[PDB]
Amino acid sequence: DDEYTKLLHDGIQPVAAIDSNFASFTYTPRSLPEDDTSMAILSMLQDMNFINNYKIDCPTLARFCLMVKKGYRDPPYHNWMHAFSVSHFCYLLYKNLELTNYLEDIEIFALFISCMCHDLDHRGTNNSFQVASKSVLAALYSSEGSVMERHHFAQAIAILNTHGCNIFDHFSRKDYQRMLDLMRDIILATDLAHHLRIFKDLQKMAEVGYDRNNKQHHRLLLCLLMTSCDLSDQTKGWKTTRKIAELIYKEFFSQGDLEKAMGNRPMEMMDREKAYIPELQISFMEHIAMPIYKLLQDLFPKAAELYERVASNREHWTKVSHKFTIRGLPSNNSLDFL
Ligand SMILES: CC(C)Cn1c(=O)n(C)c(=O)c2nc[nH]c21
Ligand SMILES: [Mg+2]
Ligand SMILES: [Zn+2]
Repeated sequence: DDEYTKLLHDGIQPVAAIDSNFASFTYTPRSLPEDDTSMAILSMLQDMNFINNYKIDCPTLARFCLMVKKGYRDPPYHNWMHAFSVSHFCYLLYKNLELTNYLEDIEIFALFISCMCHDLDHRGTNNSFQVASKSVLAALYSSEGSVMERHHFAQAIAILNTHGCNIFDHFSRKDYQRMLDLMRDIILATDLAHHLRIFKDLQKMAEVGYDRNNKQHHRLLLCLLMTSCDLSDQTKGWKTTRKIAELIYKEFFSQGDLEKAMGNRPMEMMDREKAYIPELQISFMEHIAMPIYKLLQDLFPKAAELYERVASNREHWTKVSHKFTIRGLPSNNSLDFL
């Protein structure tokens, strides 16, 4: 409540005061201290003109931002700093790519709020684990698929439906229904099985050319953009790539350990006794990340540097892999580890 009081009564800090490089593809939002991130979200919403444009109520918006923040747990990767960094990449796409030539204002606003909300209440395990472990979330949503994503979305809606937090409640019935439908489509798009299912449709869009009058093209493009935000850690420097891999694998291997403990054999990527990080990272980059940024470049020539960073981070894993083989003796001069 004291954070609220300051967020409401102090004023929204100019977005340029956050960092000289804040609106650049090269800025690493993970550099921002966590206690500074809710005010940075208000600064970005202001700079995108959404607060004025949609006449969002200030007290309601401050409550909503804090509630969203408080709705993340602290697994190594799927925490509020990941949501905050995804949301920042949305802001980057807006500042560096002329989205307004492709998407409706309301679409762009929904993509940004969906980025804030898209992993709410994640417990550091994936859809497969929900099913295998017979979790309450699979009881609710296993028949439809995308279990966690449905739960993120439901969590977002629960926040809006909390007294004092409905940032859309003055909207017309038509616009409110549109915003919530968009949030559903965008947050369900973050299931990488969904991205893989629509991949051919994305390629076909890129090849024939984006048609702004085509409602299906809008929908495909929001999916690609949301994916591109959710994987944007791979578009920074090598120090970020390396640190994100440490967090992702800590989280995956915790899951693998639970799976072992219930008698299931984990995916190789989830088993700490089998996973070979360089090879796993290179596969993720070649098979998932680079094709996404290449499609982004195809649609938006000014996105080319993102695809180039991902390709360079990929080359970097090949360059360091040799270090994963123990040459000589360990530092302690001991083979006790054997
Ligand atoms: C978090 C996970 C579902 C997807 N994912 C990811 O987003 N990044 C950035 C990776 O490097 C990665 N490696 C495997 N999965 C990965
Ligand atoms: Mg997710
Ligand atoms: Zn995410």
